[PDB]
Amino acid sequence: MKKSIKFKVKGNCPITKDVINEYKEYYNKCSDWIKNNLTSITIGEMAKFLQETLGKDVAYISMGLSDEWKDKPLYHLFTKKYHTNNADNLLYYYIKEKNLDGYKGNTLNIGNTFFRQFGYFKLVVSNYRTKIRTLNCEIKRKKIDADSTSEDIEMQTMYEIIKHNLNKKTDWDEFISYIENVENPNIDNINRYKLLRKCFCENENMIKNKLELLSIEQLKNFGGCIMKQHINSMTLIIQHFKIEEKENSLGFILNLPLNKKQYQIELWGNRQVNKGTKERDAFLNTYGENIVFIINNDELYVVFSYEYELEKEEANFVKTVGLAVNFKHAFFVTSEKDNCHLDGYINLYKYLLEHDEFTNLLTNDEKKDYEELSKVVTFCPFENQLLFARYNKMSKFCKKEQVLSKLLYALQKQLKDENRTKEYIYVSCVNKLRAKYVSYFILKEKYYEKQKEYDIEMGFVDDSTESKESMDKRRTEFPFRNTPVANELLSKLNNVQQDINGCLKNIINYIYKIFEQNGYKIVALENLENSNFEKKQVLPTIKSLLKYHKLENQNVNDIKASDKVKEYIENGYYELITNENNEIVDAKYTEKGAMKVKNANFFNLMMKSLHFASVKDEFVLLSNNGKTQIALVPSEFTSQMDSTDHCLYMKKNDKGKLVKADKKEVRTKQEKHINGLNADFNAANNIKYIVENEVWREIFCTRPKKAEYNVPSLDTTKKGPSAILHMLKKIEAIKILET
RNA sequence: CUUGUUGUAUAUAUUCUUUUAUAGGUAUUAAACAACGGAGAUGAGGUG
Ligand SMILES: [Mg+2]
Ligand SMILES: [Mg+2]
Repeated sequence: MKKSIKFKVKGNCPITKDVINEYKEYYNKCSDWIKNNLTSITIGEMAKFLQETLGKDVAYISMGLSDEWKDKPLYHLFTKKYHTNNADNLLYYYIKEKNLDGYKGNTLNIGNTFFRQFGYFKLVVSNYRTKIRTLNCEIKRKKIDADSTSEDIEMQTMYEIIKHNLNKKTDWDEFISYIENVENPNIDNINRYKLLRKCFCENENMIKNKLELLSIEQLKNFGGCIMKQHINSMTLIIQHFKIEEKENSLGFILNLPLNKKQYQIELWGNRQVNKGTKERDAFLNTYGENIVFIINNDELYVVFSYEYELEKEEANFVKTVGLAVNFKHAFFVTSEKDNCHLDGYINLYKYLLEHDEFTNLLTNDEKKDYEELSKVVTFCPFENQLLFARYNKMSKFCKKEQVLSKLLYALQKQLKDENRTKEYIYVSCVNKLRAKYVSYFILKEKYYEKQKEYDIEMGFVDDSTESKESMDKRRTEFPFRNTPVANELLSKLNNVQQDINGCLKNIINYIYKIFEQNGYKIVALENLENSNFEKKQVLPTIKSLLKYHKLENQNVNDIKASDKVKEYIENGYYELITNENNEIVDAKYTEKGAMKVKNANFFNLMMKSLHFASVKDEFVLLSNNGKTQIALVPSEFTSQMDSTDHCLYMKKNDKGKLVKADKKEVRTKQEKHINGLNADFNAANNIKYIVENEVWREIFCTRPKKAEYNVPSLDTTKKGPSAILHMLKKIEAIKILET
């Protein structure tokens, strides 16, 4: 259906930076008003004032005084239930007849409806509507006890809904069922959910009104929708503009009518819209009405929107592959075995094993691990532990990161000289991804250090001498984000992340094209989500070590907080400085501990930065035009089931219910499953079987209706975790775990 | 108009940057292969 193209202007064009600046100022004032009145103002007062001023009884004005929306907050004009155009007209005429946007014409005297009613106000309404319909609040996990106020209980009651989607009584009951039926885990967490159920269904509607009220309050604090100073775009609706191909050129001409005057904007051609292609015909035959103007690095751009027909193919089920996405060791392990059958595939773990400068520093365990990986089809030999040796000068794993990097870069030069460009781009983007992640870490932790300096220089100290009422205001009135220094770091981070995204797309394109050019009609990923990531446990901070753990006053001989804290004291993580009482009053972060926290952060930050949960979206996008199709498998039990015999190990408690075992009851310390296989090779094989096997393909893979943009050919079922457990049990996917 | 954006050089000069240092900034210098539905500048941790 819809689709965009962007063009650049060549030379003469009346859309200067001042025009976009004026449009941006109008947008920002209007959206600032809407932000400041998202909830305080009532729709009823607006409609009554329109009754006072105009007096008409049109549909939108009548809907303002209807009993459904008479006293609801203004933000309901942006929800799903409220009629769209009625809200548009009501809000528009309210702002207009009060001159709250401050409109005083424009530079080029564009039509008032095309610049104000259908322009920046249209964008403001569209953007606020988009956000409020997908409100995403964020709350912390405060410890829940019997002694707590209703709000303290409720805040965590709303928290669990946010993190796990427990809107319904069914959603809670299917959740308690799951936890109690694996390993018989800690009773304390189950007690929490039981208490919340005693407090969730008690006040369901109140909780539902909350997490909307709170979500909006978390929207008027993050700035709402105020266009960021680096963007500088401008969207307009124009009625009779035409676009024609430039004469004797691979360009286009825009015939924009402005101020009743027929202008002419010269453009450059896009290779997207190159001559003779179907995309050029579709663009020129059916291009929309909305035009966007952007200033991107001191240059102007035009965005149009045309409509096309996608011809996405359908699932074939002849040659399938599962891709496990595990960031530890290789980024992309498949279900395939590296029998040198894939065309245009370079196995980098095999390349690292032929050389001896590498396998002379590797212990007997590491040799077996690397040689097990080298037998399978892997991709992007990211080594999170080795890569951290670049940042850690005193690392035990240094001289391994130097040899690894040198050998990889030497292979890159060899690939350049032998002219294998497909693999050359892959390896160069691998090297640059590894270096750019270190750059991202450097810049993002300079961001955090600078933020801490800013907090302790603006009086945002946790030790505060001001009212908490003022602190929240200033945290919003002058946050770190708006400061000039942060925009420098955020710009550098945007450049680095742009390189990261590009190199990641090059690697993903490489994998997809290898799978497509060999004949793999389906690629089965998993419905991975930010909950499927195992984050390394960061050490307790300075604040938490003394205050929560009550270490602020106790002797070294006195260890009552926890045993794990005592283990942290055993290693040189904290430097506990004794006071005159020989009990720890001042605490430190030791350089060993400082570099431990850095290792934890270095591993954890790979989730969002390297798109842990978006390595399926790019694969789907590559299938919108390719021949390989993408199948999403439920992100559970795939990395917990024996690949040789497809069964979930389960143990019989003496109570008498066959229940699954611990996630570590099946994994040893090494990345080897109890079936004697690499964990990722196990997980990848399981993924494929849930597609290869037709019965399992119908049980968990719910086929969408037809081919659609941005949609996999096969999707996971909507059944919850406990439903998936029982259905496998109902088909005898069961193995007794002989402990 | 060999035409737009992004990715991809471990390139020459560099009394530039440790806030991109196996990389960037400024001068250049060189190349094809790709993708492109506008895009993505929102939080770093502890006992669960
Ligand atoms: Mg770049
Ligand atoms: Mg280029």
